[PDB]
Amino acid sequence: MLDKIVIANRGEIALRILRACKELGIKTVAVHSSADRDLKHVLLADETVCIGPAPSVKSYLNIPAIISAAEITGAVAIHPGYGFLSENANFAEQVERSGFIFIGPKAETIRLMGDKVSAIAAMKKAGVPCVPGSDGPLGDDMDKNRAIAKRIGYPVIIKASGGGGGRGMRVVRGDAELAQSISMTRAEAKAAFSNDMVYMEKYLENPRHVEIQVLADGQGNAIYLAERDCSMQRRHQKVVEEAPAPGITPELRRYIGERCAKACVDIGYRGAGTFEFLFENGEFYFIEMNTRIQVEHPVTEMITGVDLIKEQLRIAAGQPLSIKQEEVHVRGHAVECRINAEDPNTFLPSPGKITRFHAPGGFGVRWESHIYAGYTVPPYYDSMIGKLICYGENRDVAIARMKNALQELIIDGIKTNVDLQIRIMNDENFQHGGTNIHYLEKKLG
Ligand SMILES: Nc1ncc(C(=O)N(Cc2ccccc2)Cc2ccccc2)o1
Ligand SMILES: [Cl-]
Repeated sequence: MLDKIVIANRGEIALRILRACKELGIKTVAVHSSADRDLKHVLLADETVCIGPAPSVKSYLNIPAIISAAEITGAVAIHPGYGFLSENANFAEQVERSGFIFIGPKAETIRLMGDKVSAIAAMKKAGVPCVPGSDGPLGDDMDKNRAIAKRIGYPVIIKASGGGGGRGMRVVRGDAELAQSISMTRAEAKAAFSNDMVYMEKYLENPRHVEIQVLADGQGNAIYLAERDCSMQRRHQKVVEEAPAPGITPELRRYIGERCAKACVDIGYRGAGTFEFLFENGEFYFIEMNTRIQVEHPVTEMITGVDLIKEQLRIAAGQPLSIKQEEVHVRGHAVECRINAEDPNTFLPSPGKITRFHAPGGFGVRWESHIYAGYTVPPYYDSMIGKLICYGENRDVAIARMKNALQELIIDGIKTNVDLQIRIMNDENFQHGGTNIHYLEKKLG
């Protein structure tokens, strides 16, 4: 087992990782900004290192500082969590070049998945179903581009290769808008990603967002751990996630899961990863892969019993997966509600000091958060301050438990989305299940 690791993150995920480390007897180093001295996981860590002032650029994105902290403490590995540097291939490369273990895939794999065009080509080659599309970057020849659009059939969508997570894309419904749409997506991609490469896909009007969790070790084992529906979202920000995905049969699960695990083997994948699909009219279409552990991982843990962070750490130490595919069984149902410090009317971040706090409890209730009474939510970081995950023997029990748990949750002193989450749990279409990626925005409007 890894002797000591740096937790190169903050907030709830840093605490999640610290818990996994403690369970495994791994020493912890909490690197933190000067604004984050009183984070729960910082206070629980074996060693702490202040790596910079509040703004992320000089702390949680500060590569030299994070690597120096690993050097000075005698740490052997760095877990990037999610966000920040978790999908930064150059960081992963520098970490490994510096002699430390990066808890993630090989840097080349991170780079591959960060290049949406090359990722699609790799997945398509491996036998994973992808969205009908250009199968390559679009050039400047608008006769050729119209031809590609005709072949796919309108509506189409132009996406940035260096983009992802719903960012850097626009829908085109005919020839008249194609040139300008490509031109604009390209300009925006160059500005945001210093990469003006773009591609085309068939636009799917009302899909669900369904993603498959995988784990792969360095011994050649690769497994899938069912799926998550993350369709309840607002402006490419997930709000509620659940597992398994309603209406997905064990036969479909098996079909798509096996293809994802096959692709892992083909590409030499290692660690945790997520294959994102659009799911419409009973069909899966791969859009992108994430190499990090994600915010929504806990719902998968609840329905499979696999501790995904512990598996990450085991894999990095050179241990094989703790479970075989024939041992993975979907049992019950789990729902996650993200808890955000945000104003209900503007949806802008609402930082400040928490004056009263109470967490829910009971059977099937899991609360993932660093917050406590008297804790100040800083303005410098993301608005998500916690995750409430409820598990049941079925979806209706999970939802019932979530409603009860949301009613117990007290967070005074700041504005939160608890009321919104209660409305979602009480929503009759959500209660039916299978609502699409556009539902929440329509409901709110
Ligand atoms: N081929 C294709 N059709 C649609 C999409 C898409 O990626 N998105 C982005 C997205 C996916 C999942 C959750 C939230 C957003 C759907 C989309 C794209 C552009 C405008 C509205 C929705 O891709
Ligand atoms: Cl994530």
